Amino acid sequence: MHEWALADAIVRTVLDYAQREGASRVKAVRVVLGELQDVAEDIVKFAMEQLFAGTIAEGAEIEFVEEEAVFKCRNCNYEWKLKEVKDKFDERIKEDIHFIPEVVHAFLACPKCGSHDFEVVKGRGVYVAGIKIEKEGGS
Ligand SMILES: [Zn+2]
Repeated sequence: MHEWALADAIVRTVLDYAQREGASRVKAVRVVLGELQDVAEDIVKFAMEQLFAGTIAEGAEIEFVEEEAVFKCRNCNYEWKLKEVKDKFDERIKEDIHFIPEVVHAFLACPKCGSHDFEVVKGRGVYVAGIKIEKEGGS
């Protein structure tokens, strides 16, 4: 799922909610993207804006948030995050580190037990966390 299919799905999730809610405008959208995603975030925004043009979501502020990766070894059921550092990389300022998804696999091996054949619990998908809208009418 490249940036275009991603933006298309996100925009569809936003406009659908706005439709059933009877919204008159979409003010903001918060999107969470896993750190394992290889998509270029500015392209996803660029595509979202192009799909929002002429809709009630035109002008909506878009906020992207990173979701840390979390794995669960299906051999010892242990759960760890990349920053875990059971063995902390030479650089102790762990928050300081940024992994590259295309070559992250080498660092993936369960710390407490053996290694590999894990399950990705978080940090892989993309999802809309919140949508801010405006509505009119009532009494
Ligand atoms: Zn394990």
